[PDB]
Amino acid sequence: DPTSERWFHGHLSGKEAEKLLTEKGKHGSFLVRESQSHPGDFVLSVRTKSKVTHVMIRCQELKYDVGGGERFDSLTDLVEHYKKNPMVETLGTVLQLKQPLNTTRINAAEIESRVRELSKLAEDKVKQGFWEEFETLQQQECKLLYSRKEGQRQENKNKNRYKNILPFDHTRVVLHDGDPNEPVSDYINANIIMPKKSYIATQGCLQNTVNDFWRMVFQENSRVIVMTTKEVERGKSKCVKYWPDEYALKEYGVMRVRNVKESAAHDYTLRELKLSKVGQGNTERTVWQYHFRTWPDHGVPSDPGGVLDFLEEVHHKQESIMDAGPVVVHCSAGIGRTGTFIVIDILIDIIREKGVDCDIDVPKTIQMVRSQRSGMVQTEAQYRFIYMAVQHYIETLQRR
Repeated sequence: DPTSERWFHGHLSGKEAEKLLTEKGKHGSFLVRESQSHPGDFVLSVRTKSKVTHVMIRCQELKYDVGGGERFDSLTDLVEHYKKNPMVETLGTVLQLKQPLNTTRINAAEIESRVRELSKLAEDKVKQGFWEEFETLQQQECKLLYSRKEGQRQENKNKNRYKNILPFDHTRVVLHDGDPNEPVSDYINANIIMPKKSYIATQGCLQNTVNDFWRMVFQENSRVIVMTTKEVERGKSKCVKYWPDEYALKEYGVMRVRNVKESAAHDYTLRELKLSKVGQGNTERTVWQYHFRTWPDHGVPSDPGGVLDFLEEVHHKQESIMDAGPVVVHCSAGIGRTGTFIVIDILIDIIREKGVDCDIDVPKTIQMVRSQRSGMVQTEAQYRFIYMAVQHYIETLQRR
Protein backbone atom coordinates (compact mmCIF):
# COMPACT_ATOMS: atom_id res chain seq x y z
CA ASP A 1 0.00 0.00 0.00
CA PRO A 2 2.44 2.68 -1.16
CA THR A 3 -0.28 5.22 -1.97
CA SER A 4 -4.01 5.69 -1.43
CA GLU A 5 -4.75 7.37 -4.77
CA ARG A 6 -6.91 5.46 -7.24
CA TRP A 7 -4.49 5.87 -10.16
CA PHE A 8 -2.60 3.01 -8.44
CA HIS A 9 -4.10 -0.21 -9.80
CA GLY A 10 -1.98 -2.55 -7.69
CA HIS A 11 -1.59 -5.91 -9.42
CA LEU A 12 -2.34 -5.27 -13.10
CA SER A 13 -0.61 -6.94 -16.04
CA GLY A 14 0.98 -4.84 -18.75
CA LYS A 15 -1.12 -6.59 -21.38
CA GLU A 16 -4.28 -5.96 -19.35
CA ALA A 17 -3.41 -2.28 -18.85
CA GLU A 18 -3.16 -1.70 -22.60
CA LYS A 19 -6.88 -2.50 -22.76
CA LEU A 20 -8.13 -0.29 -19.91
CA LEU A 21 -6.30 2.71 -21.38
CA THR A 22 -7.44 2.07 -24.96
CA GLU A 23 -11.10 1.60 -23.94
CA LYS A 24 -11.88 3.56 -20.76
CA GLY A 25 -9.39 6.40 -21.28
CA LYS A 26 -8.42 9.29 -23.53
CA HIS A 27 -5.12 10.71 -24.75
CA GLY A 28 -2.80 11.46 -21.84
CA SER A 29 -4.41 9.00 -19.43
CA PHE A 30 -1.92 7.41 -17.02
CA LEU A 31 -1.84 4.78 -14.28
CA VAL A 32 0.72 3.12 -12.01
CA ARG A 33 1.04 -0.65 -11.60
CA GLU A 34 3.00 -3.29 -9.74
CA SER A 35 5.84 -4.52 -11.94
CA GLN A 36 5.22 -8.08 -13.11
CA SER A 37 8.85 -8.55 -14.17
CA HIS A 38 10.57 -7.02 -11.11
CA PRO A 39 8.90 -7.47 -7.70
CA GLY A 40 9.19 -4.38 -5.53
CA ASP A 41 9.35 -2.10 -8.57
CA PHE A 42 6.42 -0.44 -10.33
CA VAL A 43 5.33 0.56 -13.83
CA LEU A 44 3.85 3.80 -15.19
CA SER A 45 1.49 3.20 -18.12
CA VAL A 46 0.65 6.24 -20.27
CA ARG A 47 -1.59 6.44 -23.35
CA THR A 48 -0.76 8.52 -26.42
CA LYS A 49 -1.79 6.45 -33.43
CA SER A 50 -3.21 5.48 -30.03
CA LYS A 51 -0.28 3.87 -28.21
CA VAL A 52 0.35 2.65 -24.66
CA THR A 53 3.78 3.22 -23.10
CA HIS A 54 5.20 1.29 -20.14
CA VAL A 55 7.65 3.35 -18.07
CA MET A 56 9.36 1.20 -15.43
CA ILE A 57 10.00 2.72 -11.99
CA ARG A 58 12.61 1.54 -9.48
CA CYS A 59 12.22 1.46 -5.68
CA GLN A 60 15.59 1.81 -3.92
CA GLU A 61 15.35 2.25 -0.14
CA LEU A 62 11.79 3.54 -0.60
CA LYS A 63 13.02 6.04 -3.19
CA TYR A 64 11.52 6.20 -6.67
CA ASP A 65 12.96 7.27 -10.02
CA VAL A 66 12.81 6.27 -13.68
CA GLY A 67 16.27 4.78 -14.12
CA GLY A 68 17.97 8.15 -13.73
CA GLY A 69 17.50 11.67 -12.43
CA GLU A 70 16.48 12.99 -9.05
CA ARG A 71 15.08 10.45 -6.59
CA PHE A 72 11.76 11.05 -4.84
CA ASP A 73 10.59 10.17 -1.34
CA SER A 74 7.10 9.14 -2.49
CA LEU A 75 5.55 7.79 -5.67
CA THR A 76 2.92 10.55 -5.74
CA ASP A 77 5.63 13.23 -5.97
CA LEU A 78 7.25 11.32 -8.84
CA VAL A 79 3.99 11.43 -10.82
CA GLU A 80 3.56 15.15 -10.14
CA HIS A 81 7.14 15.74 -11.31
CA TYR A 82 6.83 14.18 -14.77
CA LYS A 83 3.43 15.84 -15.18
CA LYS A 84 5.12 19.27 -15.19
CA ASN A 85 8.36 17.88 -16.72
CA PRO A 86 7.09 15.41 -19.33
CA MET A 87 9.23 12.55 -20.61
CA VAL A 88 9.96 11.71 -24.25
CA GLU A 89 9.30 8.21 -25.59
CA THR A 90 11.71 6.58 -28.03
CA LEU A 91 9.09 7.00 -30.79
CA GLY A 92 9.28 10.79 -30.46
CA THR A 93 5.94 10.89 -28.63
CA VAL A 94 5.95 13.13 -25.55
CA LEU A 95 4.10 11.61 -22.59
CA GLN A 96 1.56 14.29 -21.66
CA LEU A 97 0.28 13.33 -18.19
CA LYS A 98 -3.12 15.02 -18.19
CA GLN A 99 -5.77 13.09 -16.28
CA PRO A 100 -5.32 9.96 -14.14
CA LEU A 101 -7.24 6.77 -14.89
CA ASN A 102 -8.77 6.16 -11.48
CA THR A 103 -9.31 2.50 -10.65
CA THR A 104 -12.65 0.80 -10.04
CA ARG A 105 -11.59 -2.72 -9.01
CA ILE A 106 -11.67 -3.38 -5.27
CA ASN A 107 -11.23 -6.40 -3.02
CA ALA A 108 -14.67 -7.07 -1.55
CA ALA A 109 -13.28 -7.45 1.98
CA GLU A 110 -11.57 -4.06 1.47
CA ILE A 111 -14.69 -2.22 0.30
CA GLU A 112 -14.92 0.02 3.38
CA SER A 113 -11.60 1.61 2.40
CA ARG A 114 -12.93 2.48 -1.06
CA VAL A 115 -16.19 3.92 0.27
CA ARG A 116 -14.23 5.96 2.81
CA GLU A 117 -11.96 7.29 0.05
CA LEU A 118 -14.69 7.96 -2.53
CA SER A 119 -16.23 10.16 0.18
CA LYS A 120 -13.29 12.57 0.02
CA LEU A 121 -13.54 15.50 -2.38
CA ALA A 122 -12.03 14.54 -5.74
CA GLU A 123 -9.96 17.06 -7.69
CA ASP A 124 -11.23 21.74 -8.46
CA LYS A 125 -12.66 19.53 -5.69
CA VAL A 126 -16.30 20.48 -6.23
CA LYS A 127 -17.78 16.98 -5.72
CA GLN A 128 -16.95 13.71 -3.98
CA GLY A 129 -15.40 10.60 -5.50
CA PHE A 130 -18.76 8.87 -5.94
CA TRP A 131 -19.71 11.71 -8.28
CA GLU A 132 -16.61 11.26 -10.45
CA GLU A 133 -17.12 7.50 -10.80
CA PHE A 134 -20.77 8.09 -11.68
CA GLU A 135 -19.90 10.65 -14.37
CA THR A 136 -17.17 8.40 -15.77
CA LEU A 137 -20.00 5.97 -16.57
CA GLN A 138 -22.46 8.58 -17.87
CA GLN A 139 -19.60 9.76 -20.11
CA GLN A 140 -18.79 6.24 -21.34
CA GLU A 141 -22.50 5.74 -22.10
CA CYS A 142 -21.96 7.40 -25.50
CA LYS A 143 -19.87 4.42 -26.67
CA LEU A 144 -22.93 2.27 -26.05
CA LEU A 145 -25.47 3.22 -28.74
CA TYR A 146 -27.19 0.12 -30.09
CA SER A 147 -30.24 0.22 -32.34
CA ARG A 148 -33.70 0.48 -30.80
CA LYS A 149 -35.84 0.48 -33.93
CA GLU A 150 -38.49 -1.89 -32.56
CA GLY A 151 -39.26 0.43 -29.64
CA GLN A 152 -39.54 3.45 -31.96
CA ARG A 153 -42.10 1.88 -34.30
CA GLN A 154 -45.49 3.53 -34.69
CA GLU A 155 -47.18 0.25 -33.74
CA ASN A 156 -45.49 0.29 -30.31
CA LYS A 157 -45.76 3.97 -29.35
CA ASN A 158 -48.57 3.35 -26.85
CA LYS A 159 -46.65 0.40 -25.34
CA ASN A 160 -43.86 2.55 -23.84
CA ARG A 161 -44.37 4.70 -20.75
CA TYR A 162 -41.53 7.07 -21.71
CA LYS A 163 -40.80 7.90 -25.33
CA ASN A 164 -37.00 7.85 -24.97
CA ILE A 165 -36.65 4.73 -22.78
CA LEU A 166 -36.65 1.82 -25.23
CA PRO A 167 -35.16 -1.69 -25.28
CA PHE A 168 -32.18 -2.72 -27.34
CA ASP A 169 -33.11 -4.96 -30.26
CA HIS A 170 -30.23 -7.40 -29.63
CA THR A 171 -31.45 -8.15 -26.09
CA ARG A 172 -35.18 -7.43 -26.45
CA VAL A 173 -37.69 -9.97 -25.19
CA VAL A 174 -39.57 -11.25 -28.25
CA LEU A 175 -43.08 -12.58 -27.67
CA HIS A 176 -44.01 -15.43 -30.01
CA ASP A 177 -47.60 -16.65 -29.75
CA GLY A 178 -49.57 -13.40 -29.99
CA ASP A 179 -52.72 -11.98 -31.56
CA PRO A 180 -52.86 -11.76 -35.38
CA ASN A 181 -55.36 -8.89 -35.01
CA GLU A 182 -52.47 -6.63 -33.98
CA PRO A 183 -50.08 -4.82 -36.36
CA VAL A 184 -47.34 -5.83 -33.91
CA SER A 185 -47.74 -8.40 -31.13
CA ASP A 186 -44.17 -9.49 -30.30
CA TYR A 187 -43.03 -6.29 -28.56
CA ILE A 188 -42.79 -5.62 -24.83
CA ASN A 189 -40.59 -2.93 -23.26
CA ALA A 190 -38.24 -5.43 -21.64
CA ASN A 191 -34.75 -6.86 -22.00
CA ILE A 192 -32.95 -10.02 -20.90
CA ILE A 193 -30.11 -9.29 -18.48
CA MET A 194 -27.24 -11.79 -18.25
CA PRO A 195 -23.97 -11.34 -16.33
CA LYS A 196 -26.99 -19.80 -14.43
CA LYS A 197 -28.68 -16.46 -13.74
CA SER A 198 -30.60 -14.14 -16.04
CA TYR A 199 -33.00 -11.29 -15.30
CA ILE A 200 -35.80 -9.60 -17.22
CA ALA A 201 -35.90 -5.82 -16.76
CA THR A 202 -39.22 -4.32 -17.86
CA GLN A 203 -41.33 -1.22 -17.36
CA GLY A 204 -44.33 -0.99 -15.08
CA CYS A 205 -47.39 -2.30 -16.86
CA LEU A 206 -49.49 0.15 -18.82
CA GLN A 207 -53.22 -0.50 -19.08
CA ASN A 208 -52.73 -1.82 -22.64
CA THR A 209 -49.73 -4.06 -21.82
CA VAL A 210 -50.97 -6.02 -18.79
CA ASN A 211 -51.99 -8.90 -21.06
CA ASP A 212 -48.64 -8.75 -22.87
CA PHE A 213 -46.77 -8.78 -19.56
CA TRP A 214 -48.28 -12.09 -18.46
CA ARG A 215 -47.64 -13.49 -21.93
CA MET A 216 -43.95 -12.83 -21.20
CA VAL A 217 -43.97 -14.40 -17.73
CA PHE A 218 -45.66 -17.52 -19.10
CA GLN A 219 -43.44 -17.67 -22.19
CA GLU A 220 -40.20 -17.14 -20.24
CA ASN A 221 -41.12 -19.73 -17.56
CA SER A 222 -40.49 -17.06 -14.91
CA ARG A 223 -41.55 -18.07 -11.40
CA VAL A 224 -40.47 -14.96 -9.45
CA ILE A 225 -41.40 -11.31 -10.02
CA VAL A 226 -39.76 -8.41 -8.19
CA MET A 227 -41.86 -5.24 -8.12
CA THR A 228 -39.89 -2.32 -6.68
CA THR A 229 -42.54 0.41 -6.87
CA LYS A 230 -45.98 1.30 -5.61
CA GLU A 231 -48.96 1.65 -7.93
CA VAL A 232 -48.99 5.42 -7.33
CA GLU A 233 -46.19 7.75 -6.22
CA ARG A 234 -47.12 11.38 -5.48
CA GLY A 235 -50.22 11.52 -7.65
CA LYS A 236 -48.52 9.99 -10.68
CA SER A 237 -49.18 6.38 -11.65
CA LYS A 238 -46.02 4.28 -11.89
CA CYS A 239 -47.44 0.79 -12.58
CA VAL A 240 -51.01 -0.43 -13.12
CA LYS A 241 -52.12 -3.32 -10.93
CA TYR A 242 -51.50 -6.37 -13.13
CA TRP A 243 -52.48 -8.91 -10.44
CA PRO A 244 -55.90 -9.60 -8.90
CA ASP A 245 -57.06 -9.02 -5.35
CA GLU A 246 -56.36 -11.75 -2.82
CA TYR A 247 -58.64 -14.78 -3.29
CA ALA A 248 -59.78 -13.37 -6.66
CA LEU A 249 -59.60 -14.56 -10.26
CA LYS A 250 -58.80 -12.16 -13.10
CA GLU A 251 -58.39 -12.97 -16.79
CA TYR A 252 -55.74 -11.11 -18.82
CA GLY A 253 -56.38 -12.15 -22.41
CA VAL A 254 -55.35 -15.75 -23.04
CA MET A 255 -53.90 -15.91 -19.50
CA ARG A 256 -55.45 -16.77 -16.14
CA VAL A 257 -54.15 -15.56 -12.76
CA ARG A 258 -55.31 -16.35 -9.23
CA ASN A 259 -53.97 -14.66 -6.08
CA VAL A 260 -53.93 -17.61 -3.67
CA LYS A 261 -52.24 -16.09 -0.61
CA GLU A 262 -50.40 -12.94 0.45
CA SER A 263 -47.76 -12.45 3.14
CA ALA A 264 -47.11 -8.96 4.51
CA ALA A 265 -43.78 -7.60 5.70
CA HIS A 266 -42.97 -4.03 6.69
CA ASP A 267 -40.83 -3.44 3.59
CA TYR A 268 -42.53 -5.80 1.11
CA THR A 269 -45.50 -8.07 0.46
CA LEU A 270 -45.28 -11.55 -1.05
CA ARG A 271 -48.09 -12.73 -3.34
CA GLU A 272 -48.47 -16.34 -4.49
CA LEU A 273 -49.94 -16.20 -8.00
CA LYS A 274 -51.00 -19.23 -10.03
CA LEU A 275 -50.65 -18.56 -13.76
CA SER A 276 -52.35 -20.75 -16.36
CA LYS A 277 -53.54 -20.47 -19.95
CA VAL A 278 -57.25 -20.48 -20.74
CA GLY A 279 -58.46 -23.74 -22.25
CA GLN A 280 -55.18 -25.60 -21.64
CA GLY A 281 -55.11 -28.01 -18.72
CA ASN A 282 -52.27 -28.63 -16.27
CA THR A 283 -50.35 -25.59 -17.53
CA GLU A 284 -50.57 -23.86 -14.15
CA ARG A 285 -47.36 -22.27 -12.88
CA THR A 286 -46.93 -20.63 -9.49
CA VAL A 287 -45.55 -17.11 -9.91
CA TRP A 288 -44.10 -15.47 -6.81
CA GLN A 289 -44.46 -11.68 -6.68
CA TYR A 290 -42.18 -9.83 -4.26
CA HIS A 291 -43.57 -6.29 -3.99
CA PHE A 292 -41.13 -3.86 -2.37
CA ARG A 293 -43.41 -0.99 -1.34
CA THR A 294 -41.06 1.17 0.76
CA TRP A 295 -38.62 2.34 -1.93
CA PRO A 296 -38.88 6.11 -2.56
CA ASP A 297 -38.92 7.19 -6.20
CA HIS A 298 -35.58 8.84 -7.05
CA GLY A 299 -34.11 8.20 -3.58
CA VAL A 300 -32.73 5.09 -1.91
CA PRO A 301 -34.21 2.76 0.73
CA SER A 302 -33.83 3.53 4.41
CA ASP A 303 -31.21 0.87 5.19
CA PRO A 304 -29.38 -1.77 3.14
CA GLY A 305 -30.37 -4.31 5.80
CA GLY A 306 -34.00 -4.52 4.72
CA VAL A 307 -33.08 -4.70 1.03
CA LEU A 308 -30.57 -7.52 1.52
CA ASP A 309 -32.93 -9.67 3.60
CA PHE A 310 -35.52 -9.09 0.86
CA LEU A 311 -32.78 -9.83 -1.69
CA GLU A 312 -31.99 -13.18 -0.06
CA GLU A 313 -35.64 -14.30 -0.09
CA VAL A 314 -35.76 -13.84 -3.87
CA HIS A 315 -32.57 -15.89 -4.23
CA HIS A 316 -33.80 -18.82 -2.12
CA LYS A 317 -37.20 -18.87 -3.82
CA GLN A 318 -35.52 -19.00 -7.24
CA GLU A 319 -33.27 -21.96 -6.43
CA SER A 320 -36.10 -23.81 -4.66
CA ILE A 321 -37.92 -24.15 -8.01
CA MET A 322 -36.35 -26.46 -10.59
CA ASP A 323 -35.36 -24.82 -13.89
CA ALA A 324 -37.12 -21.53 -13.24
CA GLY A 325 -36.87 -18.93 -15.99
CA PRO A 326 -35.33 -15.48 -15.63
CA VAL A 327 -36.39 -13.35 -12.68
CA VAL A 328 -38.70 -10.53 -13.77
CA VAL A 329 -37.74 -7.20 -12.20
CA HIS A 330 -39.54 -3.93 -12.85
CA CYS A 331 -40.02 -0.52 -11.26
CA SER A 332 -41.68 2.16 -13.41
CA ALA A 333 -39.29 2.74 -16.31
CA GLY A 334 -37.36 -0.44 -15.49
CA ILE A 335 -34.11 1.54 -15.36
CA GLY A 336 -33.21 3.14 -12.04
CA ARG A 337 -34.51 1.04 -9.15
CA THR A 338 -34.65 -2.05 -11.38
CA GLY A 339 -30.98 -1.72 -12.33
CA THR A 340 -29.89 -0.92 -8.78
CA PHE A 341 -31.42 -4.15 -7.46
CA ILE A 342 -30.14 -6.27 -10.36
CA VAL A 343 -26.64 -4.80 -10.11
CA ILE A 344 -26.61 -5.58 -6.38
CA ASP A 345 -27.82 -9.16 -6.90
CA ILE A 346 -25.14 -9.83 -9.52
CA LEU A 347 -22.42 -8.69 -7.13
CA ILE A 348 -23.79 -10.70 -4.20
CA ASP A 349 -23.72 -13.79 -6.43
CA ILE A 350 -20.02 -13.14 -7.05
CA ILE A 351 -19.54 -13.05 -3.28
CA ARG A 352 -21.67 -16.16 -2.68
CA GLU A 353 -19.26 -18.15 -4.89
CA LYS A 354 -15.77 -16.69 -4.37
CA GLY A 355 -16.02 -15.30 -0.83
CA VAL A 356 -15.02 -12.03 0.78
CA ASP A 357 -11.62 -12.04 -0.98
CA CYS A 358 -12.77 -11.55 -4.56
CA ASP A 359 -12.44 -8.68 -7.02
CA ILE A 360 -15.55 -6.51 -7.39
CA ASP A 361 -15.98 -3.71 -9.92
CA VAL A 362 -19.26 -1.80 -9.70
CA PRO A 363 -18.75 0.47 -12.75
CA LYS A 364 -17.63 -2.50 -14.84
CA THR A 365 -20.70 -4.42 -13.66
CA ILE A 366 -23.04 -1.48 -14.30
CA GLN A 367 -21.55 -0.82 -17.74
CA MET A 368 -21.89 -4.53 -18.54
CA VAL A 369 -25.54 -4.26 -17.50
CA ARG A 370 -26.08 -1.03 -19.47
CA SER A 371 -25.01 -2.75 -22.70
CA GLN A 372 -28.15 -4.88 -22.30
CA ARG A 373 -30.62 -2.19 -21.18
CA SER A 374 -30.25 1.57 -21.52
CA GLY A 375 -28.91 3.49 -18.55
CA MET A 376 -29.48 1.01 -15.74
CA VAL A 377 -28.89 2.65 -12.36
CA GLN A 378 -30.27 6.15 -12.84
CA THR A 379 -29.09 8.52 -10.08
CA GLU A 380 -25.88 8.98 -8.11
CA ALA A 381 -27.69 8.22 -4.84
CA GLN A 382 -28.56 4.78 -6.21
CA TYR A 383 -24.92 4.33 -7.26
CA ARG A 384 -23.64 4.99 -3.74
CA PHE A 385 -26.33 2.66 -2.38
CA ILE A 386 -24.85 -0.26 -4.33
CA TYR A 387 -21.59 0.14 -2.42
CA MET A 388 -23.50 0.67 0.83
CA ALA A 389 -25.34 -2.57 0.03
CA VAL A 390 -22.19 -4.62 -0.59
CA GLN A 391 -20.37 -3.14 2.40
CA HIS A 392 -23.31 -4.00 4.66
CA TYR A 393 -23.37 -7.51 3.16
CA ILE A 394 -19.63 -8.06 3.65
CA GLU A 395 -19.94 -6.99 7.29
CA THR A 396 -22.63 -9.57 8.03
CA LEU A 397 -20.51 -12.34 6.51
CA GLN A 398 -17.52 -11.27 8.62
CA ARG A 399 -19.53 -11.66 11.84
CA ARG A 400 -19.58 -15.20 13.23
